[PDB]
Amino acid sequence: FTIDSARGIFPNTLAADVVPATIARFSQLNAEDQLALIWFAYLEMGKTLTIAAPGAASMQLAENALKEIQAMGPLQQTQAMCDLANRADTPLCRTYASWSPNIKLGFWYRLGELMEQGFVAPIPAGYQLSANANAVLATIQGLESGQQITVLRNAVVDMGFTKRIAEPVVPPQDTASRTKVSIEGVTNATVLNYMDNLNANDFDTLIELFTSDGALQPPFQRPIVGKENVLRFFREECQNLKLIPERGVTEPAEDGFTQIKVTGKVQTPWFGGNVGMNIAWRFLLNPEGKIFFVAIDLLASPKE
Amino acid sequence: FTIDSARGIFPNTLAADVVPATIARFSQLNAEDQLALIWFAYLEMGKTLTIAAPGAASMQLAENALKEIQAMGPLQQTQAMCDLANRADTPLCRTYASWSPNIKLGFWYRLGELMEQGFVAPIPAGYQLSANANAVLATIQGLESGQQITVLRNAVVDMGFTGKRIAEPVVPPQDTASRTKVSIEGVTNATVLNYMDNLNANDFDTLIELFTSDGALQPPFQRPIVGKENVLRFFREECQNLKLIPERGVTEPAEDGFTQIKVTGKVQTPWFGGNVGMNIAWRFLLNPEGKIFFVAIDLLASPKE
Amino acid sequence: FTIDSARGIFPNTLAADVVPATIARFSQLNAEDQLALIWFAYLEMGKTLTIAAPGAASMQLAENALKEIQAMGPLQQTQAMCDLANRADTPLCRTYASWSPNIKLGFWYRLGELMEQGFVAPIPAGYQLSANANAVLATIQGLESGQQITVLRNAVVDMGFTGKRIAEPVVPPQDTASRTKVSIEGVTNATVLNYMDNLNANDFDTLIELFTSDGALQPPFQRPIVGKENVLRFFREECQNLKLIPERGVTEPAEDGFTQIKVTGKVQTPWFGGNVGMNIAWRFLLNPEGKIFFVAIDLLASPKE
Amino acid sequence: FTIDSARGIFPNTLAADVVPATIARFSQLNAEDQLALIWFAYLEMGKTLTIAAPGAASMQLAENALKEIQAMGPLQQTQAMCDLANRADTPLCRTYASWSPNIKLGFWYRLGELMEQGFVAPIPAGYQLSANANAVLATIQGLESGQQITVLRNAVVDMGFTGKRIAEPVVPPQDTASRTKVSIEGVTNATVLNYMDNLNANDFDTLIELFTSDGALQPPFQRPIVGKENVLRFFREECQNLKLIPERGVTEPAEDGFTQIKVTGKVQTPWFGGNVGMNIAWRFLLNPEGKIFFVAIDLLASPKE
Amino acid sequence: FTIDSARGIFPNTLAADVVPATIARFSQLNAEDQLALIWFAYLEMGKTLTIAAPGAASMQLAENALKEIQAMGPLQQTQAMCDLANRADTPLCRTYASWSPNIKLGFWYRLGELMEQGFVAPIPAGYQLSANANAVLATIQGLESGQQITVLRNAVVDMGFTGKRIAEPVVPPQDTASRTKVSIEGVTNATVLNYMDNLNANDFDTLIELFTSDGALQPPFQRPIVGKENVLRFFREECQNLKLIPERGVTEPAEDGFTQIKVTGKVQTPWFGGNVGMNIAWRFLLNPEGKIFFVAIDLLASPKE
Amino acid sequence: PFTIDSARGIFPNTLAADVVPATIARFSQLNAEDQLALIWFAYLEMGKTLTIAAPGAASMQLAENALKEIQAMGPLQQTQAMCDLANRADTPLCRTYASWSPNIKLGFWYRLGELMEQGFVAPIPAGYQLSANANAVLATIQGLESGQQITVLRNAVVDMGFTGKRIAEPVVPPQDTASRTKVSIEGVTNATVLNYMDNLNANDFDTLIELFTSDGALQPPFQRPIVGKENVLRFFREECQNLKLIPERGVTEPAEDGFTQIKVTGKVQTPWFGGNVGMNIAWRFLLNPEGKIFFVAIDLLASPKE
Ligand SMILES: CC1=C(/C=C/C(C)=C/C=C/C(C)=C/C=C/C=C(C)/C=C/C=C(C)/C=C/C2=C(C)C(=O)CCC2(C)C)C(C)(C)C[C@H](O)C1
Ligand SMILES: CC1=C(/C=C/C(C)=C/C=C/C(C)=C/C=C/C=C(C)/C=C/C=C(C)/C=C/C2=C(C)C(=O)CCC2(C)C)C(C)(C)C[C@H](O)C1
Ligand SMILES: CC1=C(/C=C/C(C)=C/C=C/C(C)=C/C=C/C=C(C)/C=C/C=C(C)/C=C/C2=C(C)C(=O)CCC2(C)C)C(C)(C)C[C@H](O)C1
Ligand SMILES: CC1=C(/C=C/C(C)=C/C=C/C(C)=C/C=C/C=C(C)/C=C/C=C(C)/C=C/C2=C(C)C(=O)CCC2(C)C)C(C)(C)C[C@H](O)C1
Ligand SMILES: CC1=C(/C=C/C(C)=C/C=C/C(C)=C/C=C/C=C(C)/C=C/C=C(C)/C=C/C2=C(C)C(=O)CCC2(C)C)C(C)(C)C[C@H](O)C1
Repeated sequence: FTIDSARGIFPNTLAADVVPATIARFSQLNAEDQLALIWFAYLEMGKTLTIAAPGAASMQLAENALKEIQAMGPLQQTQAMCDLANRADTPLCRTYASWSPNIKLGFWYRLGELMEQGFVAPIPAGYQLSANANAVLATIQGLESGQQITVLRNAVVDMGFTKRIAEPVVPPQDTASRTKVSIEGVTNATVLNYMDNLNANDFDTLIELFTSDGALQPPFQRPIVGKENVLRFFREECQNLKLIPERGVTEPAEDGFTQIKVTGKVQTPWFGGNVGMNIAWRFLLNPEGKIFFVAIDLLASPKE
Repeated sequence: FTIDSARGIFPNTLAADVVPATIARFSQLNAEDQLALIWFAYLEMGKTLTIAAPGAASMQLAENALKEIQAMGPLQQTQAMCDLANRADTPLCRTYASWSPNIKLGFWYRLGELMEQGFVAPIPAGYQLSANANAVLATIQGLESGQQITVLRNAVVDMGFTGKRIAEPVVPPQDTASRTKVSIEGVTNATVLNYMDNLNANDFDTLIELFTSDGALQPPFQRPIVGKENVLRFFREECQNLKLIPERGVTEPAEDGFTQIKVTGKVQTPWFGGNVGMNIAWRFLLNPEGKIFFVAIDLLASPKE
Repeated sequence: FTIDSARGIFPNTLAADVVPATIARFSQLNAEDQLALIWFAYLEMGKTLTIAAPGAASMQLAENALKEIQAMGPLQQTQAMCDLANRADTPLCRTYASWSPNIKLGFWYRLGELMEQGFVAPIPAGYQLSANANAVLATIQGLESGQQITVLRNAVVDMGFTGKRIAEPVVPPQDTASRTKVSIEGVTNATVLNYMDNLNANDFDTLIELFTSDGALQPPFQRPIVGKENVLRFFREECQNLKLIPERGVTEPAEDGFTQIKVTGKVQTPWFGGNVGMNIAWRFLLNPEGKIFFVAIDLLASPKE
Repeated sequence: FTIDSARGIFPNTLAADVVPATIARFSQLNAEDQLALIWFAYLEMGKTLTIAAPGAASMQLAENALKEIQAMGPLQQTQAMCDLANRADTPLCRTYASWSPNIKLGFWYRLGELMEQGFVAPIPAGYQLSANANAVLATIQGLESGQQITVLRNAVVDMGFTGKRIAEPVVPPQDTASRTKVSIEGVTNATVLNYMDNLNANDFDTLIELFTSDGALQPPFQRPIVGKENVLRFFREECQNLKLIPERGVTEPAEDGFTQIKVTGKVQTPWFGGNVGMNIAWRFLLNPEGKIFFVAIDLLASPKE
Repeated sequence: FTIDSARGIFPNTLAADVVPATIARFSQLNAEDQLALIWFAYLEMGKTLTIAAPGAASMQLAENALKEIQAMGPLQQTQAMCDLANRADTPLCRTYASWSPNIKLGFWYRLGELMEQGFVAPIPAGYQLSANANAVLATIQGLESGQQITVLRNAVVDMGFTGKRIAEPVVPPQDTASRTKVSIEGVTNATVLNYMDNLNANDFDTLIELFTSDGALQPPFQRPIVGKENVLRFFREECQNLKLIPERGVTEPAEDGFTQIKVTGKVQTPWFGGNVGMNIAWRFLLNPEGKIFFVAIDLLASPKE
Repeated sequence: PFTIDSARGIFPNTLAADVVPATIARFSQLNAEDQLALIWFAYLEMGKTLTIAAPGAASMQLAENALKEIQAMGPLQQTQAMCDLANRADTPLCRTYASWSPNIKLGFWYRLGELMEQGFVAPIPAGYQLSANANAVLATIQGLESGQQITVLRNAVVDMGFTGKRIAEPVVPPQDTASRTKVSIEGVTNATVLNYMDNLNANDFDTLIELFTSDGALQPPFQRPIVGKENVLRFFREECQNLKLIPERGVTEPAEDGFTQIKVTGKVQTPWFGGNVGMNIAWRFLLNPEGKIFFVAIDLLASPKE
């Protein structure tokens, strides 16, 4: 049994690979078209969904970068934003690249407000997207909201130029206030402990469920391998999620292993209750019940 | 009054029609998926519920069939099990079809031990169910244990093709002085009470006399079994060593001086004993002399029923 | 390769097995609840979808049965419809059972008109369904129209007992110069394209030559139909005037130099024409010379498949 | 003017971004599904299109790597090929990663021959792709052949593990007297015509002189390659034996006395010769002396671009 | 913002300007060649697409003109049709010029039937088109059908010379309960959806209220029609019994808090029904209160747009 | 008998360059700013190999007030003024533009082009990109022979403005008799045809018009026939000065009613480009029994092989 081989459990699960396909089409585009396109998507999405403000901590970490850009003349400001999209090698891009995903998003959240207010150079008035860019935005607006926000997030995290800065780790939720999840057909203690500890931000307890060499595969990314690496991923990116699993199925695997698939919804704190993402979890447990591998899949539709 | 019309007494009774619904989904599947799915369901269920071993008599009746399969090579052992699931017409299927449900079940119990042990071709390692099959197993594992075992039982009895009728020996009735008696809140009707008590006693010759000559018994999700001869045969082949635990009932008049009675409670099958209580309703239509014209037995949709 | 093993090609295809599961729930119900339920579904569906009238030939084949029922009193008329739903053994059921599906459907279409007009005993006024029957109708009305009409068709086809075999006359094939041809993204395979084109042309004699002698066709939720004669009989009795509108497909090698091809698209039945598009997958297993060893036709679970 | 800003000249040009989108869907897949999928695409494409054999030089550079895999047992051979697809870090993957695209492609061409013959572990018999994998192949088979081969090329080139750069020997330029010359409707620009003519002649040393020191070339779906040294290296490692067939173009002024030129036509890769015509656009940005500051090459979305 | 500046929203949209280009080529031809060319295209197109007969009203408004031509000798009949094509100034041309397009088209439809029957002077026997005319017809026959019928429509509408204004009677709006509603991927905008639904319903009075007072509608290849009065007149004279089938769209902000929306899909004219689907783009420029300041309708160059 | 419109069909095998009106129709669909950008682009690219002849003093003076009013406006309004001409909007500038002869309109735009180059009139925004349709239209124009290129640009320019007050340059006095060269045409000794060529090459319009029947017509390339001596003479005087007609070969055939039809092919040079653009032309004459021109069509030919 290998991690890479474990990637193939439950092969009928239809993942929303329109998300990675759409990101790839986006990445082909001219940098100004990327910027205009996100700007457009945001303004038109923002009419029905309201994004949550970035936390105080994240705002503080982005503040110097946000001030340096605002101080520059209007062309330099547009050049700085193109450099991020083109993944150019500048000091700003290196700083952007060391940020955690929440800070990159908080940074762009704030540039968007300043562009609305007119204090940072906005997208030229009446600008028109290229043929390819219009098709890419057309595709995004046809996606359900959960897939829409995942496309926008991933385009934003990909900017910059490849020390690592993240927000402070929130202390785990006090035990007496923890609700527990219930899953039709799934009484497996490891899976239930997986949801409950993640909903409580109790990463130290969560990581103990994994084998030493175990792996976690977030949506559309390569598996993250080893307790050290998976715990880091928890701490930098998985605070304040809300996991709402609904049903599951349990099957034996090779070597006395067990494979469990659960489907349900997740809410990210950036949108709270206004975007429910349809998610599947695919677990491969070893004979003592440790997680050897868990994949998280953004589902292609609710009919899955 | 007709048997088919009598099927409609107490129409608010909510039967667990999810059981026959799942069986219909199961039957669509590819034969190897059926076998894999039951094998999977068995292994995952078997961690918390322990199935009773088949009786010596039943084991004996299944032995010639079990040895021919074990003797064949692994390619043809799995072909033989697919022929059963596909309900193909082979000599093994013809003989399998003549068996009573308990013998069909014992046959498969024994293949399960040999597959675990590695002496009969097992489900290929790391086999993955098709989309429809995974959903079907997801549904099964979401059921109450009582509904799970009924889905599996009916899926198993359903295998084979389409003659001789082979069943275990009929056990002698329980001695009279050793019989306990049921008590039912709201129900003193002697016929209903004699029906429960004699079935808990395996006294099928006394039970059958409660029925009118043309009367019918409708087991869960099946067509009515009509006539004393057919209903007795069903008693003798499938209703031994049940435990009927009725709890409450209600009594109402029907047309023509008939009386209809509904009783709800639990039943224990000897395959699982006290570890699976099925929630059951019995629906009686009694004629004016108290004879059973019709009795339906329902697997209930939930404990709230 | 066996036909039964070929049933498992493209196991990811999610068929709409809610259709057979809903049929199984329907079949548990009291006969009068079946009749009421269909009657209700018909009235509510008929507000937005209009059923095509049965053909002259079919109307004539059912006419004798239709006049005998109308001549009976209102009690016996309702008895006659219950016998059909209960699958009772009567002359009417024996005659109904020998009819082709289109003739059964036309038979009921005409009973529905007479019930509207008040000339055949209707569903009692203000009749209320049983708990299980309400749940079944709720489920049906929640399905896409393609699945709704399939449930109703199969519930209707399953009535009667269990005799010749009566079907309408075979319509002659479409004139060659008038035939359009389908186009399928990713599929230039001559056998697949000739399969679609000849069925849209009702050219069954050409269609059947595409099959291996022992080949099989598996209609939605049915067992495979095996052998050229059996598959040809099926074409001639049930597959006239369909409209096949395939859209895209994928082509893969199979064992032993065989080829498996999956096609997805829509089909239109003449009973509803363009008002109901069913989402269909075809699964072909072609042998090395390109003949159809097996073709399964799947009603898809949703438009996302 | 920046190279990155120059990427946006002629924004109406619709590139075939289904190619990078399809590659991204491919990259999500399980390693065995990627391999099975390409193997499937190959067998089905190879019935109508024949790929050219790898050159002697390339075959020799791949020689020891192919023997090591062939010497291993069947499980380890399949592990070795998974390691390449999973982009695992093994010495073989490091070796594969140092090869030029033509050598990587020759490596896989030869594994395909051995798998057909049965001398390298093949895709398991009757293997079935996963849901996502079936959809990805369906998409590939619906593309124009020019897009198919580009998807396949790019998926294989991306295997391995992200040093020393091994490539085939550089073929000396075509003798001057046998060189044909292109003609382009509406385009007399000397630089553009010299770009086509010298690339068709494999005269990379002359070609590179058309570029400014800081100029860039952007191959289909890649980031620009910047600087004469980098662009020359790309010519020498990947652009031998192409056939460029430009047809029409348009010339417009740009900022600062620059000139922007778009040309459309076809290209043939030596792997397929005249059997795959790719529809290509070239987008030139020339400085005032006629040097190429930027040239993008686009795979067009269809023949009407 | 001006109407003329708004004409440039979504400049990447490639309209089928081969249509106005071939009409311009047609307009150069000798009058008899125009008539022969249409006569030829009509006969050759009419083998696979059949035109809808003009309505009772339309036939009635053109009747007096059609009866005068039939009364003249064959020489003068041909002179009269030449006068129409040459845009000569005669009383017949003045009356033809006052007709709405549907009346002009119905007029020629009927001349086409009389010419076949031999009652109106036809295209001379064995006539051969001029060099330019043959090229023009070749171009037309190479166009997709949506573009063919548009070329023919516009050639016909352009004949005559050069108050009053005659059109058919206005069809009353479709009653509210029978109206279907369109759905557009990515477009929930109330104004865009109200635009489609009211036009598919012929509810021009509700439709026109969607426009700003100074707003404009630009039909395919025409100058924008400006002001509610002019746009309403256009709706009433030319846009009855269309069928709008929008499929997908994209929404972007414009200057001044405006919004621009592009939608692509198909339309059906009642002249050809479902046998010709034209590929259409709609381009909306909406002001902050959601009103249509500008809407352009484009015939698309191909299905790839 | 014979009508002007029927006479349009003589020598129907003549293949005219109908790509020219086809491209003009494609041009006219475009956004107004695209039309202006496109011509500007075509102009700069053509201007590397062909140089336009300067407008005459008279024409410049007639366009002078119009050009001064535009230069005085701000850059936003200058561009508005030019869009109004392309959009054929109704402004005083458009009404004045429309009353001008073709040569004055062309001189108007020649001069705006110089001021745009210099930066004194609002130029095409830097790095502007044409729309998809406009790019295809420019590609087509650059694929045409130069004779067809300049005809497309001429006609797009003449079409601008807004639908009598008719302004033209002064009429040049006819060439002195002793200085007139005469043409020679292989296969054509017809006195009317030869006098037609010789008098047009001499700007002797009063003599030319006497060659026509009273009801005769002249049909310039891609336009409707101009009918009647007064109308045809007006056309000569406003648009046909300083041409050079170089006929080469012809063919002579009888027509109905004792008429004669003659087709001549050759080249013509306009004074805007002189000898740097030869247009390939056919003339199609329908002559009555006394030798008068009932109808003469002038065709821009599709290629040199026609
Ligand atoms: C970039 C840009 C602009 C700014 C755009 C902005 C502000 C975009 C912001 C978008 C955001 C906030 C999107 C948020 C997305 C969040 C997502 C998709 C979170 C998903 C998390 C998932 C699904 C979690 C799954 C997990 C589960 C359930 C587990 O069990 C294990 C952990 C794991 C994380 C995998 C503007 C300024 C608008 C224009 C400018 O030109 C360019
Ligand atoms: C029964 C009843 C009543 C009457 C009900 C009526 C009139 C119901 C009528 C329903 C009908 C007309 C349903 C029509 C269904 C037709 C279907 C679903 C046809 C599907 C055909 C398919 C999917 C074709 C597939 C094929 C393809 C594409 C192939 O490639 C091979 C052939 C094959 C057939 C498999 C009333 C009178 C209303 C009340 C009464 O109490 C009881
Ligand atoms: C990977 C694998 C398998 C093997 C697969 C094989 C052998 C696939 C081979 C595919 C190949 C040979 C594809 C080749 C494609 C070549 C293309 C797309 C070349 C295009 C080049 C272009 C467009 C050139 C453009 C250029 C122009 C015109 C310029 O002006 C500048 C240079 C530039 C290169 C950009 C098998 C063994 C079958 C199964 C196994 O499980 C996995
Ligand atoms: C002329 C002639 C002959 C007769 C020719 C005939 C009868 C030809 C008839 C052709 C017809 C019926 C063509 C009809 C064309 C219809 C079209 C192209 C309608 C298209 C309308 C569209 C695209 C609607 C678009 C709209 C939408 C979608 C909106 O949202 C707003 C309104 C608007 C109308 C713009 C014959 C007799 C054959 C020979 C003789 O010598 C000469
Ligand atoms: C419009 C504009 C711009 C300016 C463009 C300019 C200056 C264009 C100028 C083009 C010119 C000078 C074109 C000239 C064309 C001349 C032609 C094609 C004349 C042909 C005459 C012929 C063929 C004569 C034929 C005749 C003969 C032979 C006869 O026998 C009888 C008389 C007749 C006239 C018919 C700029 C400023 C560049 C950009 C701005 O955005 C927009």
